[PDB]
Amino acid sequence: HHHLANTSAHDFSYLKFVYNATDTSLEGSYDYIVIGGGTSGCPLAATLSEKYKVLLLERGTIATEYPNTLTADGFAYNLQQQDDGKTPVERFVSEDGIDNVRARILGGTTIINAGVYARANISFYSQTGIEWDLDLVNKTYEWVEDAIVVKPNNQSWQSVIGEGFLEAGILPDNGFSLDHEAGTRLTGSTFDNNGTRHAADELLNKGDPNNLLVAVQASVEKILFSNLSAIGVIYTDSDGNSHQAFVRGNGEVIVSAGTIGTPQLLLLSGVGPESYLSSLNITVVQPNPYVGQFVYDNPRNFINILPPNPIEASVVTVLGIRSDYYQVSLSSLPFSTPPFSFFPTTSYPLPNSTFAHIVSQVPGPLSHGSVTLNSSSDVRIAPNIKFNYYSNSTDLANCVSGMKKLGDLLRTKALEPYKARDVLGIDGFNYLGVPLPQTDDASFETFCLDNVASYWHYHGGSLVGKVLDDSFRVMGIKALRVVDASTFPYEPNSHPQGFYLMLGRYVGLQILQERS
Ligand SMILES: Cc1cc2nc3c(=O)[nH]c(=O)nc-3n(C[C@H](O)[C@H](O)[C@H](O)COP(=O)(O)OP(=O)(O)OC[C@H]3O[C@@H](n4cnc5c(N)ncnc54)[C@H](O)[C@@H]3O)c2cc1C
Ligand SMILES: *[C@@H]1O[C@H](CO)[C@@H](O)[C@H](O)[C@H]1NC(C)=O
Ligand SMILES: *[C@@H]1O[C@H](CO)[C@@H](O)[C@H](O)[C@H]1NC(C)=O
Ligand SMILES: *[C@@H]1O[C@H](CO)[C@@H](O)[C@H](O)[C@H]1NC(C)=O
Ligand SMILES: *[C@@H]1O[C@H](CO)[C@@H](O)[C@H](O)[C@H]1NC(C)=O
Ligand SMILES: *[C@@H]1O[C@H](CO)[C@@H](O)[C@H](O)[C@H]1NC(C)=O
Ligand SMILES: *[C@@H]1O[C@H](CO)[C@@H](O)[C@H](O)[C@H]1NC(C)=O
Ligand SMILES: *[C@@H]1O[C@H](CO)[C@@H](O)[C@H](O)[C@H]1NC(C)=O
Ligand SMILES: *[C@@H]1O[C@H](CO)[C@@H](O)[C@H](O)[C@H]1NC(C)=O
Repeated sequence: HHHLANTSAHDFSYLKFVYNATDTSLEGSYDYIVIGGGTSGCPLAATLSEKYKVLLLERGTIATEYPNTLTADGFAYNLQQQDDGKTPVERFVSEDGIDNVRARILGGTTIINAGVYARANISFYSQTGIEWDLDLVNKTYEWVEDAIVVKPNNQSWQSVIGEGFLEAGILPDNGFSLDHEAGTRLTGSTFDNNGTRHAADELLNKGDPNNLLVAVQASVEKILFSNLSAIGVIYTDSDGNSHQAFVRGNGEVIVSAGTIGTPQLLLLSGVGPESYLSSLNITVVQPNPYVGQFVYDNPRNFINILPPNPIEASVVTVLGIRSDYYQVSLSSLPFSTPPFSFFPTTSYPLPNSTFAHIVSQVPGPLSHGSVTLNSSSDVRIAPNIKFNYYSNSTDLANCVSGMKKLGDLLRTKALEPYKARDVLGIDGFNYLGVPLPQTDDASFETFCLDNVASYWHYHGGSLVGKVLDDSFRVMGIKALRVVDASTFPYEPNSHPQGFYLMLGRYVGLQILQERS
């Protein structure tokens, strides 16, 4: 941990090579075009710029425009803000009926997220069957962590929850560790100890400023194609005017537009299921039955306690990890207006005093759905997304196990001081919303199904093995890759930003190696 970042201002030095997409002088030929300035896309673009000319295209603006994205204290504010089409949080509702969000800003979801930083489960690499260069993976985690990851200071509520997880049997005690391993630990954070948010945009500072250009408010609406090869993109600016840019020689287009954005853009560009695209009168460039298939959202289930004495607000740093459930708790100020998707519907009761949100995440999940187009032409119209929560009975069984463990946690001496009534039972807590039921699995199953929310860690839609090869290339198409959370059908860990930050640079290094 010698290499971890320290407290420091958010580093916006990279703004010297950030330009409005209205600037037609950005149009032309590049070695690489990266679509989506997010978690994977920023480190990918910075890495390729070490040697080659890169254009990074991001549909959102710069985070300085929304200062509440730059502090831990601003987390709920960004979700509370109405979506006017320009804000950093884009609201959506899955076809299941569960409210959700994605980012629309340079730095992507790292600019709006809950800051938790973890390295992938070390079993993940061999589970994928990809021939990873594991030494390089680790160097790459260190390259991310040196810029934006701290060892968190003590926070009273996170310490209470960690003592509770240990008492409840979530063993062993791993102390401070970046690694996804069974037991209870303090993990890293991308909020520093002064509350400053650090994010993927800062990895642009590691790019070569002579080689990297970033266009913001660049809405990429189509991949252009030629042996079938990607050659370029069409993007529009904030005034609505169109622009073109191309790759040259042995260069490549990489889509880093997220679980939602990547499949949407491939489908709009004619890459996807042949009879589906034909149904819409979209000319098929490359038939692939899996584009926008195998889309996953790990369920979040939770209870809320209202202690009779105020608790200190925290960011999540203490994790209770089992193979079948990953648990945390956030302590928060009350909410005067709903932070969209924090609770899964807009009619949920809001807390009027300090509260602990006590959470369990289902691994995998095994349930999957799809991204499909709403508009056959307009990339600014959100696609349809369905997750099919709890369609797979294993997911439901694992939520029941997680909920029973949350019962154990509420029964600890660690949590006893936060009860309203000093009675023997967990009914001595005051709850916001639905409490845990009791004994028989059926009451737990109903609880899991009825009270599900998004964990916000959705993934899939452009999977390795379905849409991509083991080098992240789109099968059948030259000079086209995908690097972002669309690429895997299971989580790398409880909190995947660390993995997708690493993956952007790692695939960049693989591209530069493959090319030399
Ligand atoms: C509210 C919330 C809290 C979270 N908390 C945590 C946490 O604490 N820890 C953790 O590990 N994970 C957390 N996650 C999950 C994690 O942050 C994400 O899974 C990860 O950041 C996804 O990275 P990505 O590169 O796939 O997508 P993104 O980072 O969203 O990047 C995609 C980018 O592409 C841009 N874009 C999309 N379409 C286009 C287009 N057509 N043209 C141009 N640009 C386009 C988007 O604007 C965006 O900037 C959280 C997620 C959310 C939503
Ligand atoms: C953080 O501070 C320590 C000295 O306390 C130093 O050893 C280290 O290099 C600093 N880290 C970074 C990434 O700047
Ligand atoms: C780009 O320029 C337009 C005016 O042509 C302006 O309305 C918009 O806010 C600018 N965007 C950024 C990100 O500077
Ligand atoms: C990579 O780092 C992890 C800890 O994150 C360590 O357990 C593992 O042994 C390292 N692998 C290699 C090949 O260095
Ligand atoms: C902490 O952040 C604030 C901005 O919120 C800044 O005024 C202050 O200088 C920072 N503290 C340290 C110790 O760098
Ligand atoms: C596709 O175009 C054909 C005409 O070539 C038309 O008959 C059909 O209705 C169209 N379908 C859609 C969904 O536009
Ligand atoms: C680590 O990942 C593997 C799947 O490859 C799984 O067997 C194991 O349960 C995971 N461990 C935890 C603690 O999540
Ligand atoms: C587009 O989205 C809305 C929900 O946002 C839905 O009611 C409508 O049916 C969708 N249209 C298409 C063509 O899928
Ligand atoms: C649950 O998903 C797994 C995929 O790992 C599959 O083997 C199992 O058959 C699925 N069950 C249902 C009901 O789809």
